[PDB]
Amino acid sequence: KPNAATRDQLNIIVSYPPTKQLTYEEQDLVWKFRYYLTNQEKALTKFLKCVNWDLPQEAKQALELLGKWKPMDVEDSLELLSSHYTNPTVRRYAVARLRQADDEDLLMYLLQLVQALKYENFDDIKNGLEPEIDSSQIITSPLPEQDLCTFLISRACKNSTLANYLYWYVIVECEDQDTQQRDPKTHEMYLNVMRRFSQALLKGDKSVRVMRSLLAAQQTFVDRLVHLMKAVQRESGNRKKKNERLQALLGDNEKMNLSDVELIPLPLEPQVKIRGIIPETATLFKSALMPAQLFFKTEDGGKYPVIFKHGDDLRQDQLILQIISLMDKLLRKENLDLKLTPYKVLATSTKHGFMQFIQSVPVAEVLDTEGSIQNFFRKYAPSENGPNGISAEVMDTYVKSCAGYCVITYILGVGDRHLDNLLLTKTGKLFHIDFGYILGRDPKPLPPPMKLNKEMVEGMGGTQSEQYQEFRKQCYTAFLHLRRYSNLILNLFSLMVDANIPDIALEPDKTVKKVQDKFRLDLSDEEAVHYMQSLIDESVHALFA
Ligand SMILES: CC(C)[C@@H]1CNC(=O)c2cc(-c3ccnc(NC(=O)C4CC4)c3)nn21
Ligand code: NA
Ligand code: NA
Ligand code: NA
Repeated sequence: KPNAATRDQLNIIVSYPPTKQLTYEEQDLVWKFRYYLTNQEKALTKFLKCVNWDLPQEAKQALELLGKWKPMDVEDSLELLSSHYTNPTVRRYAVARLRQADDEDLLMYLLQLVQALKYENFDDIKNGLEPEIDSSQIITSPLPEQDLCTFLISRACKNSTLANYLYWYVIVECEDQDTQQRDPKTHEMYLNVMRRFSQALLKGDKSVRVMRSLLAAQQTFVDRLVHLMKAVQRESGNRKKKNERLQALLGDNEKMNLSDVELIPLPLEPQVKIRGIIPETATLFKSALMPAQLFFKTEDGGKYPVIFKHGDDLRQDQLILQIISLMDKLLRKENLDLKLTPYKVLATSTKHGFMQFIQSVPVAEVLDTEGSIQNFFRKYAPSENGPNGISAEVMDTYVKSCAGYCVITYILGVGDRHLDNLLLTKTGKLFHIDFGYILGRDPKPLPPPMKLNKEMVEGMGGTQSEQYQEFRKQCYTAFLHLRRYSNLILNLFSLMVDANIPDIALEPDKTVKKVQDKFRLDLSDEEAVHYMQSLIDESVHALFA
């Protein structure tokens, strides 16, 4: 029905990011050719955005069109679960489309889906109970029935990994005392989700009932570890005495039940089943907050070191590591493995939680003990035939992880980057830790948008090396890949705006735009490549000037 000119304009509208507000003219255009648009699954979110849900005649027709639309993709369904959708039929449609995801993808979204329960009908949850262009770089830069609660519990009953995270994510929401004080009905809702969850597990078959007892075992274990950390952190004396107390309490299994337990899924990574904590290798970090390093004995004879923080809110780190995990999985789906280190983070309360400990050396220590990253690589991965006398595999891994983290920390606006938050493995993996400053916040004024340093660049042989050329190519390639998933990434951030995460809570209404602006969606792919190269070029020039 539309001509080539309106079809061109409709294509622009359907192309918009999920964040873009349609003008009155665009809404009218979308609504007029709604029947024409039923063929385009990507047009459905735009159409639903044109509906005045508070006008009954309009809602009725929008729901008829909803039933006739080419079904929308999983990633678009996340937009229908935000606070901007109340219509029960729309929200059920979202779950029906979300349900086509496999559990691997669902797990990538689950932190946000647990936030989205805030936007569901709280009575239904309760009732279920039983109560620009650089010419010289053109040629060198070629282009490459159920509601949400019922649904999540249903999938969790069938998948112990999903059940693990659903349990702990909900526990943390229940313990959020800001939510308790300021939004008591939301606190009640999360309690009811947990009661619904427990009730469903108790009704299941033999292994589903065992899942309930394993979550209880984990909760009890974590409670004991918290009791231990309180005892250690209040112990009289100095650090020697505190470490001795830490190890003595861990060694007293009859008292504390932390060093010799029947196999329990590790909350941090429930695929890993643990036999207890090794008493003799546990110590406190020197940090004044006294987190502990703890080595878990695993089912298969391994050791899994963690950081257990007590007295500290891990939720911002948890979100950032969950998003880095997602970005890594999206890049890998595009067959780009940049050797990233999305270490696990799991809050077990609003004031304690786990991080996966990655063996590595802080770059500041690399420099102080070996003088440079290349000297470090030459010491631990020598290769006579390799670049600068370093193993080609290690250098490749370094260039790739450098590019991946440059692009990812740029998108996430990570600040407070110093050489003790940058870690390096002897296999060449560079990675970032400690995400207390995100979305453009920095402890110093005028943080640069791009977080590079001379040491990284010298590590890849300087700006004229082959490795540096490959670094730049990996940067703009990862950038183009992540732009292609900007709808999904932005939809997930939109679900976090009411989370009590410090750097989001500061300006919830501006949070998603802080991320969107970094993708430069106003730029074509070709323009975006030159933008990213100007970013790197300007950053590196400043380092050496
Ligand atoms: C005092 C800490 C809690 C420190 C500060 N805040 C953090 O959030 C954090 C994350 C990590 C971390 C995560 C994964 N792996 C490592 N690995 C290493 O530290 C090896 C170099 C020795 C560190 N550390 N921190
Ligand atoms: Na299903
Ligand atoms: Na230990
Ligand atoms: Na895609």
